[PDB]
Amino acid sequence: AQYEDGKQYTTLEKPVAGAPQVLEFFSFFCPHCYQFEEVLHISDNVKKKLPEGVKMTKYHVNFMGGDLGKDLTQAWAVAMALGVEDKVTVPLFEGVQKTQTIRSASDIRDVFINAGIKGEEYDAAWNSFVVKSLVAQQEKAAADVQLRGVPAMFVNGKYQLNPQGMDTSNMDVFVQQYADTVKYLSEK
Ligand SMILES: Cc1cc(Oc2ccc(CC(=O)O)cc2)ccc1C#N
Repeated sequence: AQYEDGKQYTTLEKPVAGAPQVLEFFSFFCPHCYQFEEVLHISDNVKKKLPEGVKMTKYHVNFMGGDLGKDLTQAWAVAMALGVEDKVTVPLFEGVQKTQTIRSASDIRDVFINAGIKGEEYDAAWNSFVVKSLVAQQEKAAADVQLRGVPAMFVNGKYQLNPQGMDTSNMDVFVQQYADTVKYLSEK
């Protein structure tokens, strides 16, 4: 068949009931995730191919970057709570992996200030239990599929994208094969 288990995707042996339809996991410390966001715009291109009524969820992980990696999961919870993912994703990637200007939780906070989130508003969110709950949701979802690597993407808690079974001689063709696979899986 054109799409085959083990080629463009793998099937979870333990399916996760009631999981988000399209669930992406990343880390601001992960070099491939930097490419997935800034060079390939994977999330945007998947979203532009997805059927109607299919929601996309994207979560940060703790297992890279020790203390700061856990700060970044909480900061991503702040980004989701305030709805400013599109404003902070690039400066967070570049601050961690390009310019090496993110070394502390305060440096993370500076990205949000510079992106226009008020200081009192960032701090209220950071300390809020709504943000604690969002952190817990990110952890639970990763635990549900015993996640040990990023980037990763899961469709209906059943299928996991397999990018290494795709051709990368052309970056645009790769992106569209990846997105078409997500669409194919969402339609299973
Ligand atoms: C075109 C392209 C394709 C890639 O394919 C992969 C390979 C492995 C993983 C998971 C992991 O091992 O971290 C994720 C995507 C990666 C980077 C770029 C760029 N520019």
